[PDB]
Amino acid sequence: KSLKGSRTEKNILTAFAGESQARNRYNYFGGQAKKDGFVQISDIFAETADQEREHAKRLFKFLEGGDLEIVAAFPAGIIADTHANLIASAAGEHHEYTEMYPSFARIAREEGYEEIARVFASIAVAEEFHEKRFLDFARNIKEGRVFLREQATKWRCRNCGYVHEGTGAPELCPACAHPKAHFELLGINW
Amino acid sequence: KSLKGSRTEKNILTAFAGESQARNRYNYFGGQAKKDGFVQISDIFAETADQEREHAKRLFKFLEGGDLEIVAAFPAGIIADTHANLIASAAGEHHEYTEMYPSFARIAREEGYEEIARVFASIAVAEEFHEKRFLDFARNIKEGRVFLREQATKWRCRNCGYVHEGTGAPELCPACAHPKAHFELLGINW
Ligand SMILES: [Fe+2]
Ligand SMILES: [Fe+2]
Ligand SMILES: [Fe+2]
Ligand SMILES: [Fe+2]
Ligand SMILES: [Fe+2]
Ligand SMILES: [Fe+2]
Repeated sequence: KSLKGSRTEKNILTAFAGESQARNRYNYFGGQAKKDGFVQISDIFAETADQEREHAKRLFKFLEGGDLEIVAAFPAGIIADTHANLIASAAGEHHEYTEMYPSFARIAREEGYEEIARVFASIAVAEEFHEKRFLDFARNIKEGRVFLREQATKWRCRNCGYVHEGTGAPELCPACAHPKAHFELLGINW
Repeated sequence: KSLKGSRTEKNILTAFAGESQARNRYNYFGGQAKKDGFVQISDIFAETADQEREHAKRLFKFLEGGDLEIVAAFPAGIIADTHANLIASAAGEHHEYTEMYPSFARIAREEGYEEIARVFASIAVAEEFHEKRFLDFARNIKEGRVFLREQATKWRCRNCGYVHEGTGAPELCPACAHPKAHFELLGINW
């Protein structure tokens, strides 16, 4: 049925507004992460921003047109160091998957919008993993484990693919000469 | 010392030529992988192409100028199905890390170009992992394990970040509605 006049219609636009701002914030944090010498984290922020773009698109497509007024609170700033940005981002993700989306989903189910409710619940799953990544990286930074680990392991240069074996990433990639900032733990998800 | 007239100078340009063609081939294969419904593989081809761009840049920067003639054989085509493209790509990587770069490195050391020799040896390491990825993905396709596994595991939608738990990726992402093609095994390399 139509969304016109329902609380769900307002909630969808509210979610769209938040998703849109998150995309921008994450891209800015990605830029800051690059400046702070954290390439993997920078690319993660960029990827997360792209995924928020997709959450927003799905939501946007449910709308039926017209200008709708919404009342909502958003983070007024700010861009800080990468650790701080990761913490702030995780906090935003947390509110989304623990409070906002579950609430929007429940209201959607109550008003009879089952498909939309399932979408809100599904997006919440994505946001929870987004938070996990942000918290994990913040922890790595705080503990000084981004480029150094207890036992020897494999590190991959994101710039050229060079693989280094050791307790920590090298100061300079021996293949492409790019700085340590480009290294990440070698991952194999296949 | 100067590279002018050395065999290493020729080898560097030869490597640059091959690296350059590999970049194009991989980008084309990436496009084909997208058409075949393999998003993770498509992005891997694109990333690999970007890394070949960097191998080429490091090599290019060693050169001292002028037009140099080279004699070398290259793959004349072709673009086929993704499995075939992965196999062909792996074969190219194999020649590079088992024959070409080790030979270029040895000649470089013999002519007194230690830094360049180390770069050739280092690039070879990158190419070996490139091959591993290509062979692994080709095997997944051949065995029908790209989107389905024996035991239940976690699958991530590359488009929106949704996480699905089960033996296989869903036909449609419940969050962004994109097809199964966008799913990959959830990876955590940090
Ligand atoms: Fe989102
Ligand atoms: Fe998110
Ligand atoms: Fe590198
Ligand atoms: Fe290469
Ligand atoms: Fe390669
Ligand atoms: Fe999705």
